[PDB]
Amino acid sequence: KETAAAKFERQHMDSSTSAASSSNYCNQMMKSRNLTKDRCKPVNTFVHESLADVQAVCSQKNVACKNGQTNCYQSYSTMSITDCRETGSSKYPNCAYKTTQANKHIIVACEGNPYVPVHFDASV
Repeated sequence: KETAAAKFERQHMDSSTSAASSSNYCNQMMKSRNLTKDRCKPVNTFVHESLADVQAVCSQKNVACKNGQTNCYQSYSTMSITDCRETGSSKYPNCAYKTTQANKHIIVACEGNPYVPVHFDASV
């Protein structure tokens, strides 16, 4: 089955765009990345940086995840990200999202060897 590292990349990386180009970014991305397949994943962040820059956060500022785990890390730098949140009218299978662009630090949980992001915790 899909590794947690692969799933991170599928759910959160978007190195192909510098930012969200239209209000439909999230509708399109949530669907194309298979996040609406079974249910409407309620919230999702996409990171518009290279994979290596994102994987490098696993060696930046250690910080405790929302859930208390100590394998979280805050990027030293701000990063371009897109926040996706379901709209009030979102209804499976017709999942719909509000697209919000921003530049903020990211916090991810890392695991393995190589030690890579495996969960997106927050943007700050």
